[PDB]
Amino acid sequence: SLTHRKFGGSGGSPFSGLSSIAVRSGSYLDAIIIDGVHHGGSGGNLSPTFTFGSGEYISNMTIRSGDYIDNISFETNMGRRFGPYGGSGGSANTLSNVKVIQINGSAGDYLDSLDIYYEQY
Amino acid sequence: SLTHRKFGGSGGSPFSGLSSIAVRSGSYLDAIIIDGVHHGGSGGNLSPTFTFGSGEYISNMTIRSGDYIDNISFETNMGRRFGPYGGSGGSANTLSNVKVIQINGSAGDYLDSLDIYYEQY
Ligand SMILES: CC(=O)N[C@@H]1[C@@H](O)[C@H](O)[C@@H](CO)O[C@@H]1O
Ligand SMILES: CC(=O)N[C@@H]1[C@@H](O)[C@H](O)[C@@H](CO)O[C@@H]1O
Ligand SMILES: CC(=O)N[C@@H]1[C@@H](O)[C@H](O)[C@@H](CO)O[C@@H]1O
Ligand SMILES: CC(=O)N[C@@H]1[C@@H](O)[C@H](O)[C@@H](CO)O[C@@H]1O
Ligand SMILES: CC(=O)N[C@@H]1[C@@H](O)[C@H](O)[C@@H](CO)O[C@@H]1O
Ligand SMILES: CC(=O)N[C@@H]1[C@@H](O)[C@H](O)[C@@H](CO)O[C@@H]1O
Repeated sequence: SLTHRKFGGSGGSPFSGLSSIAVRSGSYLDAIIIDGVHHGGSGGNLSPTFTFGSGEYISNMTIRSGDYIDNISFETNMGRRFGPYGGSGGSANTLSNVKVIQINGSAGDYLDSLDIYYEQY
Repeated sequence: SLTHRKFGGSGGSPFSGLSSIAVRSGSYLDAIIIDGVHHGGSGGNLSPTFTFGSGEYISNMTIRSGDYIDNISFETNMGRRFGPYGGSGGSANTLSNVKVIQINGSAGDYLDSLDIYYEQY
């Protein structure tokens, strides 16, 4: 079962383990960089890093994909936008009104796949 | 509710967004450092950093907590261990036969709470 459980008290301010995203991109996503850790090849161009503020999370995302990840864009609950980055290949899929919790995937020379964990609202 | 969607193809090698964990601890967990990002206060002592290998994840975890997180230990599916770090206050809760996907939480001067997102087998 996918779930989650909270341990501890009621104080403090929320934080997320997913703190920043950048990509290398061209016609595809050559790489995704999650909390600074690089996944994929050295092709394409490196995007600026998007760093989530306090209480900020990805709320909407559009991913184009086929055999690889062709393109990513997202918007946060604070209305900030990342991308689009990549090309116009693949087919588009959108997450709307979510809170992204984690981003896993698979990669080689390019970013082959993404496994996005999220809450759907 | 935690859910997931995969996008892309079958190639490449798998990665996870959750790459490393360290803590600062004394009687409590003063901070948790996730993929190099510090959450919590300046108290306690800095632990070594645990870095996940390929295919490696937390499969068992013990958290002592009360108003704050008092102590954490975990074990991976590969038989590696992190901790125990912290003190003997609060009461223990253990997750077993899981796969930890992400670690969120709330922090001030200490680590108040942990929100663990995981698959429960
Ligand atoms: C000339 C140019 O821009 N080449 C890029 C290459 O760097 C990148 O690896 C690939 C996949 O994104 O997209 C283009 O082919
Ligand atoms: C016919 C078809 O599905 N073509 C897709 C292409 O649009 C996409 O750019 C590429 C990388 O994801 O994967 C396939 O080759
Ligand atoms: C031998 C090897 O590394 N093959 C990978 C392949 O699995 C992956 O699909 C592709 C794009 O990331 O990059 C390389 O070609
Ligand atoms: C002398 C010493 O080690 N003091 C530590 C303090 O730094 C830490 O903030 C607290 C909670 O973990 O535990 C101890 O009191
Ligand atoms: C009566 C009680 O449960 N006290 C707990 C204590 O054991 C724990 O060390 C602290 C930090 O979590 O939170 C409370 O003060
Ligand atoms: C206003 C503020 O930041 N207060 C926080 C409190 O919420 C948290 O419970 C505690 C332990 O982390 O540290 C601070 O006191």
